[PDB]
Amino acid sequence: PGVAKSQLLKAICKISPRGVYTTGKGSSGVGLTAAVMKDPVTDEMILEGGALVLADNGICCIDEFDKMDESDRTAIH
DNA sequence: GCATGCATGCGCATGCATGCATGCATGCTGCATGCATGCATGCGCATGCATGC
Ligand SMILES: Nc1ncnc2c1ncn2[C@@H]1O[C@H](COP(=O)(O)OP(=O)(O)O)[C@@H](O)[C@H]1O
Ligand SMILES: [Mg+2]
Repeated sequence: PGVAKSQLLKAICKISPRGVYTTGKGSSGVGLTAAVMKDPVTDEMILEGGALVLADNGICCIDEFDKMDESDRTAIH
């Protein structure tokens, strides 16, 4: 504890053009991969992207890696 | 001075601008029906955690 790892993650997420900062249990399930929603404007079925889909061609920053679910860890794998 | 015809009012008859109610029918309109739609609900099942042993 207290060696400034999280500050480094915050900094590296501020320097990258595309980069997302997420914490262990606050981003679980469809908040990582994708979700099914209906588009209000075009009346079509879309897929909403999660953190991993927002950081495509970028850097993803995950904090408290040891606390995540097994399902979330499979996706990272 | 007498005889005459015209213009002046009476004394009929008819038409005519105003005005208002009634029965029938027009013309709209408020009501009842049917339906599409999208959000919420009440539910049973699968996963991840906490509490023993
Ligand atoms: N080497 C360091 N240099 C500067 N600040 C540090 C250093 N180590 C820790 N800190 C400070 O101490 C705190 C550590 O918080 P954090 O980044 O969450 O540490 P950790 O990731 O280990 O939990 C922050 O305020 C950070 O600025
Ligand atoms: Mg930390």
